[PDB]
Amino acid sequence: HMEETFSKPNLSAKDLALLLFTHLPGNNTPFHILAQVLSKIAYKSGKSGAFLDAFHQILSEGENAQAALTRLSRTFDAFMGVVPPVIRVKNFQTVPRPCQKSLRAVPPNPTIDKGWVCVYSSEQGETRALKI
Amino acid sequence: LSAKDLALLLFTHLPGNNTPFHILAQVLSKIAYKSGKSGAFLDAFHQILSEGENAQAALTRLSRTFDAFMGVVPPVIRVKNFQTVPRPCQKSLRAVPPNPTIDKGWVCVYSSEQGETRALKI
Amino acid sequence: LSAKDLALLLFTHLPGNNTPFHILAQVLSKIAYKSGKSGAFLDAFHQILSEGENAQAALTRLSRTFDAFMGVVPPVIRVKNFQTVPRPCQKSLRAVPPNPTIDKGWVCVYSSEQGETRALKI
Amino acid sequence: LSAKDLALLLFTHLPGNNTPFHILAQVLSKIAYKSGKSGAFLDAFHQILSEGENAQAALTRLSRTFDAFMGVVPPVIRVKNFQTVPRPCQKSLRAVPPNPTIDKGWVCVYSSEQGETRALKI
RNA sequence: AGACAGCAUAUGCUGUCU
RNA sequence: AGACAGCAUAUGCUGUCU
Ligand SMILES: [Cl-]
Ligand SMILES: [Cl-]
Ligand SMILES: [Cl-]
Ligand SMILES: [Cl-]
Ligand SMILES: [Mg+2]
Ligand SMILES: [Mg+2]
Ligand SMILES: [Mg+2]
Ligand SMILES: [Mg+2]
Ligand SMILES: [Mg+2]
Ligand SMILES: [Mg+2]
Ligand SMILES: [Mg+2]
Ligand SMILES: [Mg+2]
Ligand SMILES: [Mg+2]
Ligand SMILES: [Mg+2]
Ligand SMILES: [Mg+2]
Repeated sequence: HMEETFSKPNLSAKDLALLLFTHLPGNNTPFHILAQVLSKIAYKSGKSGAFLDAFHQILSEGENAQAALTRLSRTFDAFMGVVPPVIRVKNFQTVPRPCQKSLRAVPPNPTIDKGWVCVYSSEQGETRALKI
Repeated sequence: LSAKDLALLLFTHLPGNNTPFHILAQVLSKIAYKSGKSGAFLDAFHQILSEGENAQAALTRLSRTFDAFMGVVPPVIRVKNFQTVPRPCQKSLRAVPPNPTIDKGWVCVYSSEQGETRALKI
Repeated sequence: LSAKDLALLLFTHLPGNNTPFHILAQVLSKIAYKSGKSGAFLDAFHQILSEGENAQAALTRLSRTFDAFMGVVPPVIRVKNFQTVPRPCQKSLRAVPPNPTIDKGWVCVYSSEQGETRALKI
Repeated sequence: LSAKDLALLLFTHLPGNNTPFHILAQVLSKIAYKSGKSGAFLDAFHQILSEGENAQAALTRLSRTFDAFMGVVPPVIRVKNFQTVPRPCQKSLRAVPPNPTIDKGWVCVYSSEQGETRALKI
């Protein structure tokens, strides 16, 4: 039982994002998208455990999960310089409703560490970036 | 004045029923009573109403500035499951963070019969 | 590119509608275009975005550093009364100082039917 | 110009309401008035604005440099308690230092009904 | 839906201290 | 550069009333 008590495996990107979702208010907000985006980059970087630990450390300072994710996007080394992923959509009406008003023209050189979550591209080759 | 008598006075100033603010008023009233600052708490609450702000603003202000409350951890409240949490409180439940305090808006920690927990956040 | 088309492009980078930054975009687009410096203004804007600053920061920076704006008096715009100013701008209205300029964050001077003036500040 | 009218004039240049700068504007207007220097005070304020400085910077500068304010003790303002202090000033209350003076950025000393003091600092 | 209220985040501008 | 503060905008969450 002691092995079972103390064993803490690294989480998959999907399990990581699900844990984050439990601390966030609402559903399909820009923070939910960021949680999925960051979880994927953290995982592929081999930093799933470090990222989750850093997330909890910020929370333990009294900050909520929204403040934690934006701080991590700013400071966590696996995110520095990283470009937001491009996501194909039929059109921009397809972007989750609570995200739509956070859409902006793509700047020339968008990065996660400046608050750019993802870039949506439509079937017409148009693009918008999701900004927190 | 008792913890329960205090809480009902506050209820007369709050819109609706069993909202997060109702729970907060109950949680604060108990802590205030136990610290012996039950009188001082109510006066502070009235003082703020006089200044033109409402009850919600009074409770959040007091929860952040009232001596008795600063640093205090939200209490654990047993429920059968999270759908027996009062309905106007259910969409304000989150995972419990490591160090919740009432002065940041954490009202209480609900624990289920499975030993799972959620925190009520204003 | 016309002043009008310049402002429409800048609007694609801006959050909200009719904010003080929308007004500033329109005011700077007109001044830039009249200076014959429309191409240079748009290039300097993009160059700033490309350094990682957002569009709001780029417009205030251009207002402070783009030669064609230094010491320029904000344009006077006639309005029925200050309730007619766009809602998101009304809280940013101040008494007109002596010697307002664009480079110090003064966007425009609203002039009411009754002859009073307020200046919009970013 | 009376202390009240002077403060009213200054208020038209300030953002928000009941900020520490509104309290300073009232404090300085009274001191200038009492010393027969309201005219010179208003002129010095306008002069600084006409250099492109904003109203907040003008008031902090005048508090430091205008002769009528040098070494003046901030006025003591009696209040029920510190919840009575305007909300935008509350986070700017500090312990009263040794020898508070207007020219070192201390605006006023609030004295609670229970004999405690805190000073408002810009 | 809207109005109001409370909470949070991001950005800009300003001021003070180190 | 950081800490803190003030003001504004934008967005999101929750509650009530209609
Ligand atoms: Cl219980
Ligand atoms: Cl005063
Ligand atoms: Cl007199
Ligand atoms: Cl007197
Ligand atoms: Mg299609
Ligand atoms: Mg009620
Ligand atoms: Mg919008
Ligand atoms: Mg008006
Ligand atoms: Mg004002
Ligand atoms: Mg929260
Ligand atoms: Mg500074
Ligand atoms: Mg210093
Ligand atoms: Mg020093
Ligand atoms: Mg809402
Ligand atoms: Mg709601």
